[PDB]
Amino acid sequence: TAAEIAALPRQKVELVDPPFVHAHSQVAEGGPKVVEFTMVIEEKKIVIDDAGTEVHAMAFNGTVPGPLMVVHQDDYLELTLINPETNTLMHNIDFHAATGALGGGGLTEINPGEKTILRFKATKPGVFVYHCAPPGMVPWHVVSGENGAIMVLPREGLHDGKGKALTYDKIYYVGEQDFYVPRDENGKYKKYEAPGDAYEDTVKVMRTLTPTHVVFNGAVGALTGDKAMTAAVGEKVLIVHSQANRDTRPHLIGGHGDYVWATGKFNTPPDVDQETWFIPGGAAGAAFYTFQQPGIYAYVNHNLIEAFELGAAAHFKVTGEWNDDLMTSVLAPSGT
Amino acid sequence: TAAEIAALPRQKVELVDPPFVHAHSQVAEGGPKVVEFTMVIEEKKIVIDDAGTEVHAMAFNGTVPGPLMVVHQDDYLELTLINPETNTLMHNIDFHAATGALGGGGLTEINPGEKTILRFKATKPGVFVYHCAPPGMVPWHVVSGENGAIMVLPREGLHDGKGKALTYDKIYYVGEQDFYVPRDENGKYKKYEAPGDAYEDTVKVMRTLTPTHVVFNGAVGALTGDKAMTAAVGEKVLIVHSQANRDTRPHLIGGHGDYVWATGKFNTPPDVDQETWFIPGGAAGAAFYTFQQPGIYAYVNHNLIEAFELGAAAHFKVTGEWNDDLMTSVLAPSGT
Amino acid sequence: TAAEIAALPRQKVELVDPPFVHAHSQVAEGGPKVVEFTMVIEEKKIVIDDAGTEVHAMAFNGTVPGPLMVVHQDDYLELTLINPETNTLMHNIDFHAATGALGGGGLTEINPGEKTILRFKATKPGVFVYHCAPPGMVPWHVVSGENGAIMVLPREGLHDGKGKALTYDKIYYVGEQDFYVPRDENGKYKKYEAPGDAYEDTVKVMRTLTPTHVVFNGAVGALTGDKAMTAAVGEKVLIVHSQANRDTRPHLIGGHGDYVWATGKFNTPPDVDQETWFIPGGAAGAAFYTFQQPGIYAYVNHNLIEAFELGAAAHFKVTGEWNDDLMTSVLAPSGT
Ligand SMILES: [Cu+2]
Ligand SMILES: [Cu+2]
Ligand SMILES: [Cu+2]
Ligand SMILES: [Cu+2]
Ligand SMILES: [Cu+2]
Ligand SMILES: [Cu+2]
Repeated sequence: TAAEIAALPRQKVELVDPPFVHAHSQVAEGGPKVVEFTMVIEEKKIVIDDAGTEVHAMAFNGTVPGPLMVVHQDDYLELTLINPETNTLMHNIDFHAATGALGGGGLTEINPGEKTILRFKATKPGVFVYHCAPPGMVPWHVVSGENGAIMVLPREGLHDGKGKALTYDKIYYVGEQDFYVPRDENGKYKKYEAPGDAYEDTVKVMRTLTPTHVVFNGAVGALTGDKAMTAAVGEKVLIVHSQANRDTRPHLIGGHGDYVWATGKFNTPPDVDQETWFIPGGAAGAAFYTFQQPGIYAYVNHNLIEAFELGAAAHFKVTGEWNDDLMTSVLAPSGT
Repeated sequence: TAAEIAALPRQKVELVDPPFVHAHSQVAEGGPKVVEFTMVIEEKKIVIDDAGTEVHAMAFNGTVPGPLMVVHQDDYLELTLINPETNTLMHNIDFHAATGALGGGGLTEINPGEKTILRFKATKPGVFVYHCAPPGMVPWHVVSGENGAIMVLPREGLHDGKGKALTYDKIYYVGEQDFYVPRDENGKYKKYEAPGDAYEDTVKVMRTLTPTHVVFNGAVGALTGDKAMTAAVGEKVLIVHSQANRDTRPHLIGGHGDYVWATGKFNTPPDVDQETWFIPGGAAGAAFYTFQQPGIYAYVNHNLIEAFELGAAAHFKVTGEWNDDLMTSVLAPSGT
Repeated sequence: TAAEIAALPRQKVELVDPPFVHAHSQVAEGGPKVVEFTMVIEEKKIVIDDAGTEVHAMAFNGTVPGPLMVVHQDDYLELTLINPETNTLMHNIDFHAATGALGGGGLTEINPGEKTILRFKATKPGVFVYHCAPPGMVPWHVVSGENGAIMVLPREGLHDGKGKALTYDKIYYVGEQDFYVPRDENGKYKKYEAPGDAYEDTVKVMRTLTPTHVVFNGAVGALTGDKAMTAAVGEKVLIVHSQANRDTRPHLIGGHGDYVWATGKFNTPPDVDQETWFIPGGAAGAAFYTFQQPGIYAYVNHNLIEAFELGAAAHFKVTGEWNDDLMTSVLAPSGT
């Protein structure tokens, strides 16, 4: 508890752009420590589709979603947040993992040219959303990309229902984002000089509750082809997914969610053998799967219109040998 | 079972406008009893926002949502429903807690000037939605405010997964309502003389499946500022939330749902350590939380556009001493 | 595992139009077998409402949803899929129950005039969605009716949380479908000659994410009146529900879901005493209920606007004697 006791081991961590996850250990290597992270909020224009649609994003570390921070239950997460003097807005941060002052948002308001340091004890294990929440403009900052997630691993690592340890070989972080880009009378998306010039039009669109794009990792096709996530037959993978503003229903086409903490909380036992899971807006979830077959797999939001029309689909390229017991073409497409 | 056996202890209860809950005991004080409630349906105009938008509501006891009725498993809930002769429509009631005749709706159709008495055994423990369901106009009455909820507490009170008793100090009831108010060619909401004059326009809006307002307790800001819910550090609070027509994803900004019966049923173990929970349209849920930090907390539907743009946000004013172990500002917003 | 070992008992099954389920046994009668099914995809015009709205459906065995296939855990499902030479499009199939090649979709692309045979081991118990998924046109084929579901029963039948066997007397399959029919400037739905002529307009509607109709069994009122599902007081019924593209929240008006596998997976314990359950788009779920009272019951998607305005409501006609202990009208609607 005491302020003198918090002078515990400190550990500076360097973050790695979504979606790889910075280095960490699944089983806590020692006792509680103060884990240090630094993030800069960047207001910048990004292209969200193959047709050149520009968006004035508000991005932690320049990415959409912001990076995944990983700590263990009972460690203290100390974050240094910086708001560049070139930015035009005040920003703060709300960790769903934190207890108090609006997720930390009440203690972190910084205008262009300032920085602040917030520390909180990660008391609850699970994956949680974090995002900017400026008074009067909460929705707008969040739907501009300003959100991400953190993982508070139990000190002894992950397990299933009856305490059986679940260790993953790889971990990926998929941040799903809903964008509301305005259009002109000609149906062509609009461009603006500064973020603020877009506020009014953007809000008229937000109110319809219908996004124009729904993307993984900031852009349509951001995680496909050359940027496809990878694994091999036999590897245990954990996929952390988050949606700060609206619902999503992840589905691994060709596979399943062997263990899924749909609510993202590790003290709540995982659902098993899932085909499609549900993550409500404002939450993060995690699914663990062991690959059985090689090939490409499509990871999508199972509202297939959002997946294939709006932009919410990613690829997994898996290597290994085919298993004919699991599945096999008895008669390939042939004339009748 | 027998009709002669139902002549058990009777208990008349007086209801208290949402969202306080009428007096009751968590642990059933004795044996089964017949609990008596009386409600009047009021057709009246209400203002749902700060810009003066009028709605012809259909409100149980004059409120939106209607009051919370609390009983214990196996008690009989006897309700006297009255439809004032000044009303213009027939109304009935459908308790999701009841078994038979369409939730009781088939046995309770009353035109202006009538009353009826329905009794049912509360066989299943949990929170359940109730609402008017007149044949041919079900959606319309429900989205006009005519819904509320009841709680069927286990005879021995609430508990967590391993039978550990969970006793709350306070209980609040948040009814979330989606309104579909029509607009004229000028984008200005429309006013009508009688509820029926609005039916046609209202339906054209309902079909878009997009509400114009989503409010807690009948109006934008109904539960903020002076009307903020209260608690103190250390108090155990139960928040019952209900949505009779559409989905919501509650989130206590700055806190969590320590135990959440997302499905609202007490025989289904609660999820623990939740950041954001999901309640499907047509259901009620409950979250139990012990306050750890003082300050204001925002209770919202985590689709932040519905929260901050459409009207779905409430406040919690908590008193007590700040805990710097949980969270602390190491460096307040300062120049860089 | 071995190819020689797969020469096990074969069993040809004849499918029965939704929603009756082909004959089967709840407890696996022997050892693993190769269960054989045959389906033909039919491109045909269907009327989805009482106002004569035509849709160019893509239907397995001529129905919307396609039939329910039932097998046991570890059996092999061998499906012969045929694409009539009169059809105009290529079609394939994606079983959420299968592991590999995109649910089998990568191994089953067939143009008009072809057939193929795919086999997969049903390793995971639960209800799963299946649907066509042609590259470049996935959403469009699915929202045209091309989806259905299968059930992989545990070898020893269904049970609740503590292994207590749950045997059903009847089983019904409700497939919920969201349709996006285009309209002309006059608000009147449009008709087309061939499916392809509709593609462009249909997509403009899909992007709004708002269906024009949401129906059970292919049409508004498809399962009402003369086509009402039936049961009697005392019968245990299992209702399998599926939604391949969007969310639904089933509710049995007048009853409950005694045991509900909302996620549709049998190794994930069921939630009990449900009023309204949630099934995410891209998944199938199942609810078990024992009827207690006679009368009509409405089975609906609890977003009452989709239920009563868009078309998502079915009937259950139950016979037996009324139980006055559960519910009783103490004072019928009378003057005040
Ligand atoms: Cu911001
Ligand atoms: Cu939040
Ligand atoms: Cu009414
Ligand atoms: Cu209802
Ligand atoms: Cu097809
Ligand atoms: Cu699928």
